[PDB]
Amino acid sequence: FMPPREVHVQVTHSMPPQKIEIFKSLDNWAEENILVHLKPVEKCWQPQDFLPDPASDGFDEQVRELRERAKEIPDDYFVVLVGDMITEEALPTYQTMLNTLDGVRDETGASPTSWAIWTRAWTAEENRHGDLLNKYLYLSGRVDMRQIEKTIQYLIGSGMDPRTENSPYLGFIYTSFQERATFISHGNTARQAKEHGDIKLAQICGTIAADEKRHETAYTKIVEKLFEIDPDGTVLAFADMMRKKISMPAHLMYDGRDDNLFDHFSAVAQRLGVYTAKDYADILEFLVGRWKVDKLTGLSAEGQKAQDYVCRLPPRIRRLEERAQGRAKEAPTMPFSWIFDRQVKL
Amino acid sequence: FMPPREVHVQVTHSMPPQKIEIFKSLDNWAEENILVHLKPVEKCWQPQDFLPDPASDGFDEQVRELRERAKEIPDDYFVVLVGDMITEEALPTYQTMLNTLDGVRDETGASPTSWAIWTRAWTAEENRHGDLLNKYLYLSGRVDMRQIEKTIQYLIGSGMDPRTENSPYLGFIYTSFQERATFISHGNTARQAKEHGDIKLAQICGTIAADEKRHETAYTKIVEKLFEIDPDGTVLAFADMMRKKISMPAHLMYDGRDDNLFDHFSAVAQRLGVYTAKDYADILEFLVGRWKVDKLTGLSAEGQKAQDYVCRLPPRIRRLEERAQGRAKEAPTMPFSWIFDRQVKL
Ligand SMILES: [Sr+2]
Ligand SMILES: [Sr+2]
Ligand SMILES: [Sr+2]
Ligand SMILES: [Sr+2]
Repeated sequence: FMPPREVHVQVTHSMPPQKIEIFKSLDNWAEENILVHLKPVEKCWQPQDFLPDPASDGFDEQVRELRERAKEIPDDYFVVLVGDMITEEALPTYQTMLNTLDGVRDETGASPTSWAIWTRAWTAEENRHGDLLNKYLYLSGRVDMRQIEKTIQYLIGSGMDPRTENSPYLGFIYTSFQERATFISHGNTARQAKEHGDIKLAQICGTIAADEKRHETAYTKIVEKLFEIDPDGTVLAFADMMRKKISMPAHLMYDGRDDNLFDHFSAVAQRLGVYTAKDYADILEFLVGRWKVDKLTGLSAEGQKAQDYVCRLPPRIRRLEERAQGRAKEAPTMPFSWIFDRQVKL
Repeated sequence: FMPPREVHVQVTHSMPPQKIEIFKSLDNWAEENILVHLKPVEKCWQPQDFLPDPASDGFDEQVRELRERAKEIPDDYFVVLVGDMITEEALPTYQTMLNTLDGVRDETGASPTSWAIWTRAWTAEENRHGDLLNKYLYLSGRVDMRQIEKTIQYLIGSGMDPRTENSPYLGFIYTSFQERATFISHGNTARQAKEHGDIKLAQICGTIAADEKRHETAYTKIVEKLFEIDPDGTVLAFADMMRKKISMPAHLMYDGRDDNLFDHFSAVAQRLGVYTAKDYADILEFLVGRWKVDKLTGLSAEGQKAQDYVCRLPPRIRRLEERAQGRAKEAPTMPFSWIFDRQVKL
């Protein structure tokens, strides 16, 4: 029952180690510039806001209306939706995954630093995506809660290696990308829920999309500041992430029945257009467009090489990973334990 | 709407910094001696095992029997139960809280080290206490899910400072105690559930108690090994935790209506005997008895002082915090937001 590890060696602390001060200093800055994309807790939605209300006479019809509506949502949609849920539910991983980042560490789990206060606060805002999506799935009864929960144990136990190497540079570039990635996914799970006739589910995806949107604003804004304080090394770390490929935080997914779980899940995301290869390019393309890496000047010989790599990459990815729709045309039908070994088109 | 921080200054890295090697070396040891108190995922229970089964014709009666049964459980019990659930739900915090501990860090979120593999794996086993206890509360409809969810946002956003100061010594002593603490709580929530006539809920606490039991076995076993490799400093760190008081991982609890949430919750835990001050002493007493700190010899002048402090402390706590039951006799009735501003005896 051997789960997956990743196939790359360990790389810890791959950043000039004095540079903990670039971030030490930016403490006040971050307070004024990131700690505002915080909605105060008292103004945030919570999951209860979208699920049947168990302390109302309405509870019964609400659960029943829920389940009826979910019958009209097809099995493939559910696979994708479950994928997302599990990713989201693996949250403790990502709080650790920001807390490995060197300059912007929490040091005591309650550190008064601006970075930490943001970390705790971001985590807190993300942790309710889990609750909501899970309670929703549990109620629909369209999916096998027990396998889904196991996959989660299997995921949290193995974490992920997104190859940030404790670098606040690399990290904040990664999240920037990954956060937009999830917003696009959740955006389409939403649209599509709507088109299948279940607005309440759309609204659930809709809202979650909308949180990530806010986080991507924050995260792009830390990387943007670093393109001013260190144009050389920030392109250098951005070119570094792109060679490495951005591997989504759930690549180690294991249900105990499938060695290509992630691969297979992703095939379905792709087929339904929830998160295609196409989309992948646009995220990089947006990021080059947004960070104005395009317009940077005075770079070292190694910096100039990194720029023209990153800039003319989206065109390339678009094509070679075009011909991976011409692989979703005549693709096999295959079971997923998450839906009781029923079978969706891969 | 200002939440609580803690009233003690920051103390990071308070352990002789070469000692990362004592733990680097103990890697093989830990593999043979801690990574066995791991139940392989495929053999673990998941939350679905204890809740109504939504993809079964049974679903409806099972939810209905659940809620009927929870009407027979009183409001005070639920406050305590909720306390626990929120504590458990704040999980991401504790993964971070082990990952600050110096010698035994995860360094990339997927570190092949034995300590890390145990950390991820412990985390994974604990994260289902959340799912389960939450789903159960949600279904009962006896409590206000939206406040409970907010408290959790308020908790995760502020973390905790249990005063371990990145010390694997201090940390592992702390968890050792705190893990026993939760086992005793969960134990009584269980017994009491049973006495109020709800076996299924008892079984839920029962199981969770049973996980913590295993974890305390593991954690006591790391501290016991340190009483062999460093008798001096491990008593010194144990006497250090006891002067500091062991402040449970939810002390910063905030619902947005109550500045003494934690105090007040705790009052109720106490009143029902779910986790008293009495209990507190027994955990220390058990720990002195189990670690044989009693029988240690050849300590420095500072070590000998630390021993006789820790040894004759349980007697003391027992008495002075005896007369805090004669404060639960004629105590006020007061509302909790978690139960719709209904009123339990504090
Ligand atoms: Sr959760
Ligand atoms: Sr099932
Ligand atoms: Sr029902
Ligand atoms: Sr409500």
